[PDB]
Amino acid sequence: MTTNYIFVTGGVVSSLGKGIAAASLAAILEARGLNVTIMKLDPYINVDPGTMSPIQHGEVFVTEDGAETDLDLGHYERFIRTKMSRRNNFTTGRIYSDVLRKERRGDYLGATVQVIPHITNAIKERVLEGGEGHDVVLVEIGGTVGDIESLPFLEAIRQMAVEIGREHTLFMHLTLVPYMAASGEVKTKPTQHSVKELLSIGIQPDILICRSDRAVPANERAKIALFCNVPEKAVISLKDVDSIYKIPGLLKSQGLDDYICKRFSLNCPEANLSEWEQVIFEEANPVSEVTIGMVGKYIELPDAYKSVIEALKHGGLKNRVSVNIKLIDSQDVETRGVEILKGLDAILVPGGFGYRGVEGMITTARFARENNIPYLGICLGMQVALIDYARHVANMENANSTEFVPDCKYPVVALITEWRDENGNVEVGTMRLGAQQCQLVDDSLVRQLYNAPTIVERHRHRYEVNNMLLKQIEDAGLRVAGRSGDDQLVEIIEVPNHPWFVACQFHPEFTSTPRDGHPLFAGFVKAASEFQKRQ
Amino acid sequence: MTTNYIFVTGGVVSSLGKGIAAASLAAILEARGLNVTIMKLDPYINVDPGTMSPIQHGEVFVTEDGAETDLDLGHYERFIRTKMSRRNNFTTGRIYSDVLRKERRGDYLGATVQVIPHITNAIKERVLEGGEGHDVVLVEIGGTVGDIESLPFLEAIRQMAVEIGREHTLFMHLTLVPYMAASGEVKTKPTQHSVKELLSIGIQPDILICRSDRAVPANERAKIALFCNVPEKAVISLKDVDSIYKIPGLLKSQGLDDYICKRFSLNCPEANLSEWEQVIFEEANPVSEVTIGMVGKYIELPDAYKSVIEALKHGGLKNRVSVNIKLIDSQDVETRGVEILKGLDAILVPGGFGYRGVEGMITTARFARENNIPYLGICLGMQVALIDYARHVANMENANSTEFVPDCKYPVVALITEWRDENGNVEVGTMRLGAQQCQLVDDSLVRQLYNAPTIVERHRHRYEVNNMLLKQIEDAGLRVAGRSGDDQLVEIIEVPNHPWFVACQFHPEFTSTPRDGHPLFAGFVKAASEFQKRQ
Amino acid sequence: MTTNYIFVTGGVVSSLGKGIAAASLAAILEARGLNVTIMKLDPYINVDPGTMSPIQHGEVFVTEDGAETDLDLGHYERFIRTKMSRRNNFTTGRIYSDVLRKERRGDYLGATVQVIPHITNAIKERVLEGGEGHDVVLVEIGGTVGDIESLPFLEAIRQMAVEIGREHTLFMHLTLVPYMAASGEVKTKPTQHSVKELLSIGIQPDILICRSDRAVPANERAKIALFCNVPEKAVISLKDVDSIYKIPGLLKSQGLDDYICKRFSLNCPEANLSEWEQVIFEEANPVSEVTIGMVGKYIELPDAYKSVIEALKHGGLKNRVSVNIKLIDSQDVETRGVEILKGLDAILVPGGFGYRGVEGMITTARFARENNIPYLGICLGMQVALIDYARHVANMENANSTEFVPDCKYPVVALITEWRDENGNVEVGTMRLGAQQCQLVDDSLVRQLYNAPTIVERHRHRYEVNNMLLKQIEDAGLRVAGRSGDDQLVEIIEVPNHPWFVACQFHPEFTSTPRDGHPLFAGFVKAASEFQKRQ
Ligand SMILES: Nc1ccn([C@@H]2O[C@H](COP(=O)(O)OP(=O)(O)OP(=O)(O)O)[C@@H](O)C2(F)F)c(=O)n1
Ligand SMILES: Nc1ccn([C@@H]2O[C@H](COP(=O)(O)OP(=O)(O)OP(=O)(O)O)[C@@H](O)C2(F)F)c(=O)n1
Ligand SMILES: Nc1ccn([C@@H]2O[C@H](COP(=O)(O)OP(=O)(O)OP(=O)(O)O)[C@@H](O)C2(F)F)c(=O)n1
Ligand code: NA
Ligand code: NA
Ligand code: NA
Repeated sequence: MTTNYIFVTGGVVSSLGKGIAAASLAAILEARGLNVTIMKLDPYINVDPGTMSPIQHGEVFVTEDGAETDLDLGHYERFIRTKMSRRNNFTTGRIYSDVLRKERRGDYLGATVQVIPHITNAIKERVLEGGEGHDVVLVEIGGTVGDIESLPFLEAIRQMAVEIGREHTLFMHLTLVPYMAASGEVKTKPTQHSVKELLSIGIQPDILICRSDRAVPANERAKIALFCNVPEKAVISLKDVDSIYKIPGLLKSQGLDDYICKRFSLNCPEANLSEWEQVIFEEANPVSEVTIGMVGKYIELPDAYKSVIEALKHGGLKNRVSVNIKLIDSQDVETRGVEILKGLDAILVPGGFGYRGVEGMITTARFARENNIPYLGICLGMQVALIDYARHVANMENANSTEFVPDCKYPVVALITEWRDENGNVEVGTMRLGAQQCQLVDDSLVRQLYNAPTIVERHRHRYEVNNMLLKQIEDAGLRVAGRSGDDQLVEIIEVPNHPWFVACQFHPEFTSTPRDGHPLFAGFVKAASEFQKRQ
Repeated sequence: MTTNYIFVTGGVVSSLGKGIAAASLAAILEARGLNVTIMKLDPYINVDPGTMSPIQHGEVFVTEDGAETDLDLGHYERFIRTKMSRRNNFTTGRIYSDVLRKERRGDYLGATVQVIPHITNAIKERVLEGGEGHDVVLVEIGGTVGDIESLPFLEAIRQMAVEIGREHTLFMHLTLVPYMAASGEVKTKPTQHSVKELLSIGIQPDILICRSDRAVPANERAKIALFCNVPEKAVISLKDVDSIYKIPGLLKSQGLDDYICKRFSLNCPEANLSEWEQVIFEEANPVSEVTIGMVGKYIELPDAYKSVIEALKHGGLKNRVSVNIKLIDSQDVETRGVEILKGLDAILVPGGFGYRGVEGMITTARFARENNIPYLGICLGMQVALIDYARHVANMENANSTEFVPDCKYPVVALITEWRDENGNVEVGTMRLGAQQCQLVDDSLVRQLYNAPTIVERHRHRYEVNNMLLKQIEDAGLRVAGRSGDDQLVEIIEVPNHPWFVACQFHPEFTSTPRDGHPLFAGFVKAASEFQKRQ
Repeated sequence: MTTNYIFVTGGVVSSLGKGIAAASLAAILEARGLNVTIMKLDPYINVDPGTMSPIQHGEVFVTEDGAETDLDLGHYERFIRTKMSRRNNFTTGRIYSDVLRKERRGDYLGATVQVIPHITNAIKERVLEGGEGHDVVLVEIGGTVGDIESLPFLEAIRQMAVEIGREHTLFMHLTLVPYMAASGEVKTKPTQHSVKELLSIGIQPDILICRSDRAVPANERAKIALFCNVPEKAVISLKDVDSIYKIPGLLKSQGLDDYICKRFSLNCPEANLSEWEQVIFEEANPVSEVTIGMVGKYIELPDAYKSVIEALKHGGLKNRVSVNIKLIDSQDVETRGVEILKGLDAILVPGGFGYRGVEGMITTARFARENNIPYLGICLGMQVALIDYARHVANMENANSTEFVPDCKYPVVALITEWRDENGNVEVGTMRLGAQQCQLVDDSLVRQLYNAPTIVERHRHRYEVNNMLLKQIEDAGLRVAGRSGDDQLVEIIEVPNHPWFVACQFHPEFTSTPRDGHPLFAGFVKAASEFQKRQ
């Protein structure tokens, strides 16, 4: 049984929600019992997003195998239960890096190395590597058709369609159908022009996904069909929705999955979207409303905390609570004080690097601890929680991380190599990425929530809890809730004289989904609801 | 059984021989017992070529039904036995004229008349009119893909393909694969770029006909296939050939007809190209060689006399004579004299309008008559022969046509409505177009050549033989060999004291084919051979 | 005074002679006293041609500074006296390698690295780096407009034109104007379509260079001007020529350099092409004809020996001898013997790597030595000359290079590190690239020819003459003619019991020009003429 490919392209504009559309379609196909996966081809030159700023790119998503990937793989894992790996995301940078190394080494045997066939072959190889052994592979092409950056990807998939054959390949193209106030009509002209552009590259689209701020009526869909060599039933309306969880239903409603199953000769039962219907229901029917403050340094781009924002949303679903997420610049806490943290039912400090706004986060963790306001700290959120406690409870003056103040007396957070005590005494592979097992301390808040002794979560951090200064903070009342490895590194801390205070080193947001939620975020949003009642 | 359409387009350059290629492919399909026709879509604004100079776009071809058409319909009739009519040729001018007519009187009922759907509908309607009731319809699109003028034709046939279905429609695209001396290789890049241009208008070609001055090798055909979404077997080499009669064989040897019959699900036997093999054999195995002078006013563009040139070649085939056609400017006969008519084994004066170079043709007819050199006069060629005899034998000094000298004493050639005698006395559907019956005189040369009392030949002329001055020329020894209609108009004249001197009003070149030849031209070339032997 | 840029692009096909056209125009501009340079932007992914096979790419050209570059820089140095360096040639591979290293390091400070601005900025930087400090910079863009591979280069130079301003930038675009036999006309349609393609990328061409097998007449140039927004005087005909040395004259004849000087506001005297007129004259008026055999392993692509073929041509100019260059596969000498070396007035064995066909070259050097046939050996040509002599005169059985037979008893050629004697005894930065001074032995044939004690030539070789086995070959009659460095490496050898036998380690072909010739190649072709007389 041959692997089938759906090549997903975008026209007219970016910000179409190509990832969500691909993820939603994969959700439908998975709900028909098909083995489905998705991969993201990014046209940027970065070898991977490891070097990309949260404020410019958005969050670096981390897979089980510890790959640093586009945040779209977050969308993928939140819509299908197939696990993403390094094989599900690559950049132009990776491809050119691959080919350059093969070339300098001498693997091409004196050949002229060319965009075709050498760059295109490298792209095709990685697509087959990620795709083979599945029923359907959705291959999302980053960039916009008509731009320079995506042309090698478009040429590569054109070749793949011919080689594999059109019996097992489809081209799905997203376009913008914008509304004009003047005439009160949605416009098909950009779709007409975008399809000609895609054809000029050698690709006849099979399916058109028409993005608009409203439903694309039958007349406009018929016009698109007429001009684009596409049957009317293969022209799909995908309007702006109040919830992305509705998109699987909207696509199924227009028979998109039936068309795909027919084209690929797949006999599978009707999509059971009951789990998505349940999610849509939960979201539309909240009993309470809470305001949770996310206090961090990358707030000028919310996508910097994409998976965190979505994990809070999933916590809301499982408690039937509407979570009003307030983004509060941690630097504003330094400037204007803890008055901007007033009127919050809970507080979350997410991950980050660099000292800018960290003193604000330390002040925020203090305010949360002293006023019994529910707190969740992720990576840097655990660091500022340990610093706050060490500094203000265990009386370790100016206790900090070596990342921020390298020569500080009390480096409560530092690299395993840098570990020292207050007198400068020492003991007799630095970056941690991906899935690692963590042992939960018995009778701990997290042990209850996770409802198991051992959990698996994903790391992306360099700086650890200094084990040499740990005992002095433990004696001062702080509780180690979780540990991992032969080195017994601190994964989770708690403040037990508090309604809900948890802080973890790993990124729990990367394992949270709308359907299965997350124990930690469920507990956090519950505690936020309970706090809101007591006022 | 549904009618099948092959849309024949050209890329890179014009002058690819789109007509000869379509005609040659039609010849193969006809040899497999298929009911095949061809039609030409011309992007020029002329409502028809009736108002076009011969030196402009070539000869005006005339069908049986008296349609003035593109010379390509000459190629069609010389390659298939299916007769051409008005509905096998239309222009942009014709389409716009019909739509404007319908619009001005109010057929469109207050609608905005647009390129789509109104112009494209009109194009499709005329394609179905000429096509339906055949197995395979070849639709030649004039102009080059990428130009403005052919876009409405290309959009129209794109729509037809979708409507009729790809089960019964193919796109056959000719390109130039030019040779570069610098590198000693033929170049596929223009084909690559032309196919992207054709795709950008919404048409994926199914077959590529690669024109070059030599065979397009396997490597180049594979490269074209790789880049153009076309299977290797549908990439056809059409090199420059010494004889166009070989082209059906070249295309068949690459399985083009097999691919078409498979795609259209037509169960028909292998093509028997015996009739074309015979024509090729005749042409390659001549016994004698003759030089025939064609003395006219349009020699600067040979295609002005396309059908006449081919008729002479068909004459050669039937006699196993190799005909060297020497094009001689009739104005050079006026200036330099009969010196340039020496060394000719026969003389042909073809049709034309306007007085420029006519006196040279009259001088030429005289030279051919007085020196007993075989003479064939067509339309104007007959006028100048009558003028010659009237002026130099019947002693009617300054005898001319009213076309050239309206106020001449002896208008031996004039419109029926101008007919007057030498004293200015008179007697008591001006334009004659298409097939008309002609009665042949019992003791005439043509009666024995045609071997029938009545014949059918095609007219395109206004100015007739003046019947009022005819009997005076008849008494001077001129034979009337043929007449027609109620008004007994002179169709053929002969000089009986001469080896071979014939001149007709009609265009015998339009019914001459390479396979069936033509009685008159067969006779004329025989006389040219006989004259050559006697010298 | 601002540096002016002429961006030279190609359309329709490659193999237009973009390099020759750019080089020829630079020659004219240099002849007006302007400081002119040229650079080649190659779209291949190879970081440089160092790793490219001669049989696939052609020769690796070597500049003074020891850069391995496209053979086009050979054309540049043979048309202008400005010296080429690493700065005058770079690939897509170099640009992507630059950007990837900056990115991984962290030079982009967390930015998304994109084709625009990061790849385009890298291209612009290298163009400015090679261009600045000249009056006019010709920037040759490799690939064909309309292809994927050159788009980053085209976008980069589009930006440069806007930034620098159109007062100091011109776009010069080459196209093919092919001849069609059928109509007997050259076709402007590909030029029309190529200019639209270039405009679609954001570039309005200022100058059109029309390549054809004949002159492009005024009517066709006027048609190109009409459709392309280019004045008729900026549409240049560049027909196929029997000599590339004529091209400067043909371009000046059409005022190309006047237009450029006007557009860039350069007041400079009329181009003095006297040196080119002298070269054209010399070439057109040979007194003798010689047949020189070039016996090597890369003969299936003559461009593998591009600069060698041209150096022989320049030798012909300086002696007024027509050099008939016969390419003889050295492997055919192994198969069919020295019978295929019969009827040669001289023999040249050029550079190469690998053992394939080397035994044929050793046999060829023997035949040349024994029969007193003039011999020139370049790099591998010196190796096979030293091997032949050592093996057949000094009686060193199976004497070879360590490159070919690593464990041979007499490694007469080997790396400086590998150097051993016949008993395996040894003495108590391997690749040599670019200009190195060489000391010529007094009373040597080369000392006479070069007419100086010290010469500067360019190296590209790993394997040296083994100094430990040298004395035994010297005693056997062989003469060291040139040496270099502190290690006193053998640069040139001679056989003094021979009319003309020279072999050098360096590549003299890279310093040979049509105007100034080359002492060594002048001497070689002279000796070939003298040998031809004695028969
Ligand atoms: N390839 C094409 C397609 C169409 N048109 C012409 O496009 C014209 C209609 O222009 P509109 O109303 O702006 O476009 P719409 O298609 O209705 O798309 P929208 O949904 O954005 O309104 C017709 O005259 C035409 F003639 F149909 C054209 O000239 N060439
Ligand atoms: N769509 C395309 C197609 C090709 N190429 C690039 O085109 C380059 C080859 O250039 P050539 O030799 O002039 O083209 P050819 O295809 O061999 O066609 P011809 O038969 O006319 O010679 C490759 O580096 C490439 F990379 F393959 C490209 O960049 N984009
Ligand atoms: N952008 C354009 C340009 C031209 N044409 C149409 O192109 C037609 C002429 O077609 P040809 O004779 O093949 O082209 P040529 O320009 O003479 O170029 P060549 O030198 O290759 O012969 C006109 O009817 C037209 F109308 F002028 C067009 O439709 N759109
Ligand atoms: Na509209
Ligand atoms: Na090529
Ligand atoms: Na033309």
